[PDB]
Amino acid sequence: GEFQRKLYKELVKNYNPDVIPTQRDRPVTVYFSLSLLQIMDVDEKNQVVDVVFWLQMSWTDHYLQWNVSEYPGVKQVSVPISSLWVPDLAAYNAISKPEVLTPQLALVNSSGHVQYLPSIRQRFSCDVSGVDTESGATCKLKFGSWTHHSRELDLQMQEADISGYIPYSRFELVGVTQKRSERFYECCKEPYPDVTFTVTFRKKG
Amino acid sequence: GEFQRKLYKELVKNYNPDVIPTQRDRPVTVYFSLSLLQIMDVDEKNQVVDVVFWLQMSWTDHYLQWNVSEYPGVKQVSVPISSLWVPDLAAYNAISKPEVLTPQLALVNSSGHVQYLPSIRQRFSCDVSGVDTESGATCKLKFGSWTHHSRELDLQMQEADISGYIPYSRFELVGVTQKRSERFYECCKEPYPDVTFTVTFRKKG
Amino acid sequence: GEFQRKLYKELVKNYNPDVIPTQRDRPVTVYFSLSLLQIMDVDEKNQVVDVVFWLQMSWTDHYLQWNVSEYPGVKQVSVPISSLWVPDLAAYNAISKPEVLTPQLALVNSSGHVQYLPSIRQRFSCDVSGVDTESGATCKLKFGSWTHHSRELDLQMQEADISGYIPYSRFELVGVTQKRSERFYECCKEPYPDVTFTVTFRKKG
Amino acid sequence: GEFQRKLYKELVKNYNPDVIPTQRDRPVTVYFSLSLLQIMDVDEKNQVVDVVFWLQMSWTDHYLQWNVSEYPGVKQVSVPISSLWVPDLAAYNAISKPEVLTPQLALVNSSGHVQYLPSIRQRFSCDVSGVDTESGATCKLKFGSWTHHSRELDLQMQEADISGYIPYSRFELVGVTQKRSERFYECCKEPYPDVTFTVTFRKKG
Amino acid sequence: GEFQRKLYKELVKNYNPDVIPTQRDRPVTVYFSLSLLQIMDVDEKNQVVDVVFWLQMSWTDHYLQWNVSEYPGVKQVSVPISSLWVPDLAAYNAISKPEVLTPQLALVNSSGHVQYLPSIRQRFSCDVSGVDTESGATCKLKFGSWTHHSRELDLQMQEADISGYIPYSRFELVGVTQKRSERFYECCKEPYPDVTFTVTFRKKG
Ligand SMILES: *[C@@H]1O[C@H](CO)[C@@H](O[C@@H]2O[C@H](CO)[C@@H](O[C@H]3O[C@H](CO)[C@@H](O)[C@H](O[C@@H]4O[C@H](CO)[C@@H](O)[C@H](O)[C@@H]4O)[C@@H]3O)[C@H](O)[C@H]2NC(C)=O)[C@H](O)[C@H]1NC(C)=O
Ligand SMILES: *[C@@H]1O[C@H](CO)[C@@H](O[C@@H]2O[C@H](CO)[C@@H](O)[C@H](O)[C@H]2NC(C)=O)[C@H](O)[C@H]1NC(C)=O
Ligand SMILES: *[C@@H]1O[C@H](CO)[C@@H](O[C@@H]2O[C@H](CO)[C@@H](O)[C@H](O)[C@H]2NC(C)=O)[C@H](O)[C@H]1NC(C)=O
Ligand SMILES: *[C@@H]1O[C@H](CO)[C@@H](O[C@@H]2O[C@H](CO)[C@@H](O)[C@H](O)[C@H]2NC(C)=O)[C@H](O)[C@H]1NC(C)=O
Ligand SMILES: *[C@@H]1O[C@H](CO)[C@@H](O[C@H]2O[C@H](CO)[C@@H](O)[C@H](O)[C@H]2NC(C)=O)[C@H](O)[C@H]1NC(C)=O
Ligand SMILES: CN1[C@@H](CC(=O)c2ccccc2)CCC[C@H]1C[C@H](O)c1ccccc1
Ligand SMILES: CN1[C@@H](CC(=O)c2ccccc2)CCC[C@H]1C[C@H](O)c1ccccc1
Ligand SMILES: CN1[C@@H](CC(=O)c2ccccc2)CCC[C@H]1C[C@H](O)c1ccccc1
Ligand SMILES: CN1[C@@H](CC(=O)c2ccccc2)CCC[C@H]1C[C@H](O)c1ccccc1
Ligand SMILES: CN1[C@@H](CC(=O)c2ccccc2)CCC[C@H]1C[C@H](O)c1ccccc1
Ligand SMILES: Cc1cccc(NC(=O)N2CCCC2)c1
Repeated sequence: GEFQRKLYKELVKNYNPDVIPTQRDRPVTVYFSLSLLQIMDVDEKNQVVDVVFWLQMSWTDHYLQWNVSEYPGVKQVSVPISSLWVPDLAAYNAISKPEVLTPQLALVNSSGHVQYLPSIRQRFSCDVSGVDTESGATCKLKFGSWTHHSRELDLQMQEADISGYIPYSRFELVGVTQKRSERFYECCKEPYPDVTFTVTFRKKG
Repeated sequence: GEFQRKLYKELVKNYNPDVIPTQRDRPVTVYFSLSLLQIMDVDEKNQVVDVVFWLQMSWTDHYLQWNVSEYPGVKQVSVPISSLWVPDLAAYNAISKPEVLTPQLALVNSSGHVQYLPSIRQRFSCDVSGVDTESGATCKLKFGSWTHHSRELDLQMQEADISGYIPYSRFELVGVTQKRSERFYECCKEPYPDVTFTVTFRKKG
Repeated sequence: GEFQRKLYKELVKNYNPDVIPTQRDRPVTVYFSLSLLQIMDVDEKNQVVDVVFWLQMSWTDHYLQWNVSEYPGVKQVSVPISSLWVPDLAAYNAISKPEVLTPQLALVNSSGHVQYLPSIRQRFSCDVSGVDTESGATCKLKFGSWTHHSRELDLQMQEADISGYIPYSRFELVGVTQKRSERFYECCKEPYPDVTFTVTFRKKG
Repeated sequence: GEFQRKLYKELVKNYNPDVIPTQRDRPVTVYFSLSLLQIMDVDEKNQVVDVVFWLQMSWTDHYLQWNVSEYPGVKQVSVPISSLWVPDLAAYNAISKPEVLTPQLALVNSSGHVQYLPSIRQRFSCDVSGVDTESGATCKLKFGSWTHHSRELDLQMQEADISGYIPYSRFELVGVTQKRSERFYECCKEPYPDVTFTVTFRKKG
Repeated sequence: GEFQRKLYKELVKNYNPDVIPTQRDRPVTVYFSLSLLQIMDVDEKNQVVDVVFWLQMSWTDHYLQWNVSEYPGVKQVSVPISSLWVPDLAAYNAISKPEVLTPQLALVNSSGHVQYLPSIRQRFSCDVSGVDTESGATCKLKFGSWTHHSRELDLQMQEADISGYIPYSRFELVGVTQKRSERFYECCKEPYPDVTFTVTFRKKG
């Protein structure tokens, strides 16, 4: 009943959504996956692919946990993302702002596990010259934290999902591979991880 | 009137718009209706339909009720939605953010029944290839709660309504059907209800 | 000025811009009129009219009144509309959000009379098929409150004027009318008024 | 700096950016000019001209004054326009919202003099029929206060400039004149001044 | 973590994001670099270039420093830019607002050194008529403080890296240069410094 009201109150107490919830030396592990829903368009002149996808981002926030016996019935809560820390993931080769298609809410259970599952439309730089060939065009969707390094934010992949690709598109989805990389940059002391989704596709016919 | 001014004070006191107003072992029943108003356009290359529709959502928020004898004359109030909990219904196959055309206000009576009735323009993914044939094209417009499952938010369909369809469109509205599904996901033990409106349309002539 | 600064400080006390300023039984009377400045475009395929127009809206807000001899020289003040109650008028057949072209300020005098005079661009659903005939096409621009009925918000017209219509347009005005009606809807026990501006126009040539 | 910081806390005190800083029998004088940077497009069908320009606006706000002696080093401060009163200048014949291209900051010196110099892109209603003729097309960009009459806000022209018109435009800028006018209305005892910029241009050929 | 949360509380105190962090007579030195990623389009009719680029900006804010011994583990934090001072760099000849592609977060180390690295899409006025020639077209990208002169904000370049220019563009990069300038405007006594990036490029094939 009102326990949920009571819980939101305590959870917001002394919480800062700008601050990554690392706990003494241990990085926040962030599990990450992309599912391709639709390739909306290609621009062969300007080298751009327009896509709709669903992101899966999940991690543990130790500040957002609670004893279930103090709030009977409350096993999970639905929370607007502006009120909690969320990973600052960025598409490295995007040429447009992401358009979030779904309500900006995350699910949080009693042990502090968070799930933010946004569906998103965004345009990306890509060489789409081969879209008209048997081998198709290959586009890399590269994602990573904009400002958090490996030892703060440990980005890891879950298995991706093409089962949600719409069948009636004018683009045939040949394949989708994903890989986690990590590199030191000529800029910073700590290394940064990234996850890249490579999608190959062609125009039917 | 003073009584409204006083009533607004009390309704915001101890009120959290992020908390679904469930009440002990009972979900919030959300009644849901869609009236198709106009099919704005069809993108036959990218498989997209652009529609304008009127949504009708209503539910009882038990934290928003008041004794009429205490606030005499005040039988209902008009409140901005940003100050109210609202169902987090997502348009599952939307490829654009919804453009809300009407004022973002809801009606609330003294037993906490809320009505929110936005008019919306939105683009959806759809196989429109059959639009210039007699059988026409069929688009599904699928909605459901993004983060609340069946035991928290009970989505209930109301009557199919095509009376608002403008008569001078270049698209003949053949039929609109609806179905309420309660589907499980490979993730959660609890199902998530969704309401699907199926509209069949074809180019006049 | 000092007196204007002192007046704001008084007027803002307890002011709630979400609460309609009715006074026991008495509705708030709202005067409304529209002047067409320009027909920007007609979309013959999708049945849409793009127009620029000037609304005149005025009403009395009784919490916004003051003794002029307590604030000598202060006869009217300029107030951002975000700070005051404004009628929740909607364009019933708009297919886009209204784009406001002018500063969002209302004039308020010492007897509580408020004037808000925005210039607005907005697109409407309209059968424009006969735009190239001598009879021309007719568009109805219908306006009314979205959540207030007759006994709370009494919409009235002030008379029209077409003298602001730009004369170098490619469209010629053939007829203009604006009437106030009062109709019932399936929802409510109470009637809701509206003002409708009916413009007939055609391509010159 | 340390004193700049302290000057802000003082200036914010009792300051109301909604109240025009008039005195008894002393309008706020607003100096105003326009520099045309480029004519982006002309729309001969819909009668629209698209322009990028630089406005200069300066006025004195006696509530922003300070003693340099009390704040040594601080001759001027850089302030967000949202923090202070600014003239509600409207473009009378604009068919679009002004796109502000520059940081929304004003310069304020110790005597209270505020300078605001935004770069703007905006579209205006205009008869561009003559754009291909030798006579050229003539457009009038008319600006004035939306809600303040002469006795509150005294609009004045400053000597304009076209040294900043880009020389590789496809449009040849022929001539630009300016004039301050003061006109009455049937509504108001007091007149409302405006500054109008007349520009004559033609396609280069 | 808990140290970091404590750290945020402290930096936020008395901190005014509107006040440039000058220290007695010392300007804030701001290092500035542009990395061209993609030329998206050219408009040979409207003389416009559309570009995606990566800006590197860095400066020290002495109000943002702490002792790592007081806050063990915390070497650097990531902070929303809206919550701290940032240079008011303007794109002088831009004809559109900047679309910021990346999270609006800056990095700050314990000595108060701030790094802000937004990726940005923006359109610029430019004579692109050389694009189809051996010499190609030359476009200038002129940036500088809008409201701070040389003695307040000291704009310095860093090397303009073009290792990020995508290879599959239809435009070939011929050369990029960078120059600092100081200009005196008929207004003030101090100079305003601008950094200009000059890019030469031509259509491939
Ligand atoms: C605020 O708005 C809400 C939503 O419209 C109002 O809610 C409705 O109240 C109805 C009347 O109280 C209520 O009706 C029924 O409850 C049962 C149906 O599930 C049914 O048993 C009742 O029948 C009653 O039985 C007799 C015998 O026939 C009837 O003749 C009497 O009318 C009895 O009331 C009612 O039909 C309905 O369920 C409810 N709707 C929702 C969605 O909750 C609410 O009253 C408004 N508040 C106020 C104070 O006006
Ligand atoms: C809260 O959510 C987490 C994350 O889903 C739940 O954890 C998983 O449970 C499965 C099934 O036993 C385990 O195999 C995994 O090891 C868990 N994942 C992680 C990341 O820890 C967890 O069960 C939930 N906690 C509560 C209190 O119910
Ligand atoms: C603040 O700025 C105003 C505007 O520039 C200054 O007023 C000018 O002063 C100069 C001489 O210093 C005169 O020649 C101009 O006629 C003035 N202009 C206007 C519009 O009045 C003013 O001096 C500045 N204040 C301080 C403290 O220097
Ligand atoms: C905070 O960041 C700045 C910027 O990287 C660091 O400053 C530099 O130190 C290196 C060598 O130690 C020099 O090559 C740079 O020229 C320095 N930048 C200058 C001159 O400001 C600074 O050391 C960092 N602080 C901490 C605590 O690590
Ligand atoms: C404030 O403005 C209102 C409207 O102009 C003034 O109005 C009322 O009186 C006028 C004639 O005396 C009428 O022309 C108005 O239509 C009428 N309006 C209403 C709704 O009552 C009013 O006098 C002004 N108040 C003061 C003190 O000047
Ligand atoms: C942002 N950058 C690292 C930070 C950094 O380089 C940097 C840090 C500090 C100073 C100078 C540069 C952090 C991890 C992401 C990486 C991204 C890549 O650079 C990049 C830049 C522009 C477009 C696409 C990709
Ligand atoms: C978001 N998802 C359910 C939650 C969930 O799946 C989920 C929860 C937790 C972990 C992993 C997945 C809640 C109800 C909606 C459903 C939506 C569907 O996925 C989906 C995603 C993208 C496009 C179309 C459909
Ligand atoms: C919004 N509606 C009335 C309110 C109401 O219906 C309503 C009220 C309470 C409960 C359920 C519905 C108020 C007056 C306007 C009317 C609008 C028209 O239907 C309409 C709907 C959709 C597009 C165009 C026009
Ligand atoms: C806003 N109006 C004056 C006020 C006023 O008229 C008015 C005031 C009160 C009642 C009725 C009308 C103030 C000075 C500007 C002027 C603008 C012009 O109307 C106008 C309207 C629409 C498009 C272009 C121009
Ligand atoms: C704004 N201006 C300087 C100040 C100033 O000129 C000025 C100040 C006060 C009064 C009159 C003029 C400050 C530094 C930037 C410079 C910009 C340039 O004008 C400009 C304006 C519009 C487009 C391109 C360039
Ligand atoms: C003198 C003056 C200038 C500008 C505004 C006002 N009043 C207000 O902004 N209010 C907000 C709510 C009621 C009053 C006064």
